[PDB]
Amino acid sequence: EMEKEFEQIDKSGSWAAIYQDIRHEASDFPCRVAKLPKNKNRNRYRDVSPFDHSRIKLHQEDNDYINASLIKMEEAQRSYILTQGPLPNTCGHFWEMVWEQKSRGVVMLNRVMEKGSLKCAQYWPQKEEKEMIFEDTNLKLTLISEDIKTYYTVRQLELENLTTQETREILHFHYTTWPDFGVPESPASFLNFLFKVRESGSLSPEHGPVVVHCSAGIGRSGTFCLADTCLLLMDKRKDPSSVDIKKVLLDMRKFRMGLIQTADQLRFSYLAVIEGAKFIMGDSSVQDQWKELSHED
Ligand SMILES: O=C(O)C(=O)Nc1ccccc1C(=O)O
Repeated sequence: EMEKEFEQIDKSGSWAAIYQDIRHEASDFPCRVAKLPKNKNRNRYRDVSPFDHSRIKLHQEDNDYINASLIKMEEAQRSYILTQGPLPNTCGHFWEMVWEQKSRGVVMLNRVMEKGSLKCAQYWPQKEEKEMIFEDTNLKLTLISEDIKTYYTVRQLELENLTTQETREILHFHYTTWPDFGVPESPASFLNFLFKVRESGSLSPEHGPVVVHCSAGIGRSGTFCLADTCLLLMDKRKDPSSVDIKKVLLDMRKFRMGLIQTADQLRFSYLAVIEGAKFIMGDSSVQDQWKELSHED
């Protein structure tokens, strides 16, 4: 059991070592394209790249490079797209990706300013009356509404492919209290956001992969995807002890680098998945307990 391992790691304070183990076992595959000189201004960190195998390719002819990776979880039957926070030059690539990959939702786990620095472009409209149009990829984008909570906001956006005048709705889920290189205020808070997401149809298979990003597309996003996939795995079986989290993390590792930046993030992931297991194991009343605790309003 994870509860047992948790309490054993925790007892001898070995989270750091465990985490180090992970970093050390993880897959290293090439990122040749990402390191092409024409893509310098496309990546936001020297050090966080999409592996070639798993990268998402734009359907442009010019340059198909986006810093984004499909994480495709086979056994859990759930894909996501992890990306960095769009640069001012790639905001139009980001929405082309969402257009082409056919995504329903975008989860933003970061604030555009964090820790004094601009972590991410303002890539969606913050108001009504003033849409965006990305000339380079021929897409228009409009705020339709938003539902501001204490720690997160759900936006409904309209995306049109101005070449065909096809339109689609995108749910944006913005977690605004997950500190960069940190963990959320509590498991109840995280699991309450996670389930807003789920409820909404975004992570469902009639749709393309949910786009998940923070600033880099690795710490925060890996942290999210990890809990989700672990809950989904236990869900099919109703068998928690078939879930190995560190092994799950290593399957994601194969598809994007750096998924989960710290050992407290790892630790938080066990907390999240052990708590949510309540709900997967038929106590559906915990889901509103999460909402109380959460102070969503
Ligand atoms: O945005 C995150 O959550 C994350 O993974 N961040 C980062 C990861 C790698 C390098 C830099 C950052 C950063 O934001 O400075």
